[PDB]
Amino acid sequence: MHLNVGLRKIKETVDQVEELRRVNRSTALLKSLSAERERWEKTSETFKNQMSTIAGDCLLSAAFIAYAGYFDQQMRQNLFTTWSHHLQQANIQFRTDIARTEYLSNADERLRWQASSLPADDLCTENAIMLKRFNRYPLIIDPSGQATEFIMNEYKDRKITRTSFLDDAFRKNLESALRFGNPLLVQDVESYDPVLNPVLNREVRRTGGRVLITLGDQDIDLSPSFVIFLSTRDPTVEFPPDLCSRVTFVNFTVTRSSLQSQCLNEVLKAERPDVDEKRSDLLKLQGEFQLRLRQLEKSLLQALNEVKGRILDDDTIITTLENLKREAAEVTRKVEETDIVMQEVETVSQQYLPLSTACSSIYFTMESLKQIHFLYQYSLQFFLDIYHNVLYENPNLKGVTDHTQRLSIITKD
Repeated sequence: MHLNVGLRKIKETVDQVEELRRVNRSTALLKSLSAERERWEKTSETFKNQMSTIAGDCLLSAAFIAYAGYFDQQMRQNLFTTWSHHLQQANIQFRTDIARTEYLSNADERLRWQASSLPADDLCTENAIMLKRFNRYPLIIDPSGQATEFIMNEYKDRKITRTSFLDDAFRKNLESALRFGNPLLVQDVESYDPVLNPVLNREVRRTGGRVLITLGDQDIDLSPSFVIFLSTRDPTVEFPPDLCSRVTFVNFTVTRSSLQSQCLNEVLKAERPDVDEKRSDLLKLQGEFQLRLRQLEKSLLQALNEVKGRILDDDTIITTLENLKREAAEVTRKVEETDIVMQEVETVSQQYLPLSTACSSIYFTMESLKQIHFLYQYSLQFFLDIYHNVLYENPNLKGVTDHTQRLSIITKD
């Protein structure tokens, strides 16, 4: 609607310039305005193309959020490919370039997640997305347990509390959370308590000014702020179909592919932070720089709709048009930077890939070595600490600067 109001004001300016003509100075403003109006019409074109994309993309994102919360990376990708293939068969338009990990997520929320020790990865980013927006309370399957730390850090501001099903005071803690709307996390859900069946079913009772949910033989005033998380560290635990339908699944199981991507990200951030910054900024070239572009465009719209007859000041319009053109040219140059990213940043990724593949193989080997002897139990925290002491606080790297040499020394260590 803002764009249409601007179009009305631009037609008003066209009328003003035609009145001025009724003379080359007015003609120069007229032809400059036509070129700027040309920019406006093409901007209207892409958003009308954005309509089909938003409809189809909402469909695909919804199907990915409600479903696919239990499958691993390969199955998620396969299901996404099948859905997109059928949509293409059905002539439904959907933006192929966009990724599910970013369409449903915001940059500030992403950096809050990173500050909350999110294990940055495709699987983990999607999992955090499904944790942010939901209609049924989630079931976090974290054999590694990093999801528990992520939840504690993210919901620390709202004072989330630790409580398990085996705890006798679990009922008291749940009652307190329902009374005060405090978030709750349950770390053991294999021994499920069916007292949560009404809460999960959201069997609310909006009598008078109170929203009540019947717990056992008692009625408790539900709070909107209340949210409950259920965890099960067992990867092979089974639940009855009632629970499987009542909760949404968000598994943090670390598949070798997921571990490979996580390790590649860790090394790309640890070594060569410039490419990591540009790849993080690869969405800030369309983000932070495009954020400044949108600020410049909105300031241009402000100046254009508060004209009030600015006969004294007319250089502002031309300056704003030139600045918006400069921002767009920077965005295109950063698009070519993304082209070189598919030339060199992806080459940086593929040069750091053999290390990540070996690291995923090493952790799989450790988890397999758990078999031959009951004493050989290792965790993801242990391997990650090995990793962090290999990269950070490594004496074999103080006087080492060459990138390939750094990679070789890092592999050996």
